[PDB]
Amino acid sequence: HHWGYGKHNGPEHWHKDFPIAKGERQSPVDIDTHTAKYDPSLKPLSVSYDQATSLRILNNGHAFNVEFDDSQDKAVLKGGPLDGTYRLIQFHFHWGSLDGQGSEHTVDKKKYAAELHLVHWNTKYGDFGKAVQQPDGLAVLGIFLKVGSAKPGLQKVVDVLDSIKTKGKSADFTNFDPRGLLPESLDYWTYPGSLTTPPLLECVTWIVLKEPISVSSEQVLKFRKLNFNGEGEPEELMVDNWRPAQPLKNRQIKASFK
Ligand SMILES: [Zn+2]
Repeated sequence: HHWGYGKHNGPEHWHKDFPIAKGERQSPVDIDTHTAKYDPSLKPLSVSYDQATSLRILNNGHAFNVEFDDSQDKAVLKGGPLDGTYRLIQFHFHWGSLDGQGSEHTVDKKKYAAELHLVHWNTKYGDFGKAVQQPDGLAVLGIFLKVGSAKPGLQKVVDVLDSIKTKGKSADFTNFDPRGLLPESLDYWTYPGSLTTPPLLECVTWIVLKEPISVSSEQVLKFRKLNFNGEGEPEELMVDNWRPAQPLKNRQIKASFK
């Protein structure tokens, strides 16, 4: 009876195995645009992904992750509200069974079709495993996807999904450039939060971009053909792998723009 997104093991159940689920800095949250505070001291974000080295794509049973070589400062995030250098280790998505839902964060209660998470860890802690035990260990860049025109830069990911349909499958995925997934503007909202899947650790500085990317109907459709189950087990479509918005509690969302 492992955690998941079903009726008997879904998000409303995670607190029984992971108490922090009811913590003070849980993610995701609804981003009220009118109460977010513009903070002029926020620096622009610095994304340096030109030397990124993708290695593999893996179906881990709750999403698919594109993994990168994080043994050197090849793909890093600096600036914004961050102190120090954060290395990209993996990116993944959350999506819905319908185009009207799928994002984890919401903007004025609006839900997007999907949400991309670029996960980075603070080099000062030496490895991802140590970074998750710290309050400033991770920086996650969140990008919303809306259905419209196609995103050419995402097609390489969509085409390989047939080869990792079931949990535990992996495939070589080299020379993928994550710059093709960024929007034109890097304006963002930021708040202190957590991982949105177990262990739900409160170690994330969230950076959510204001500008969504558009993807085609057909591209998002291919995400919905993945399976939560392993090969040879009954088929359960990998859809609605998103956690609902959690209480903001004692936190303030800051905006880099007005
Ligand atoms: Zn995520």
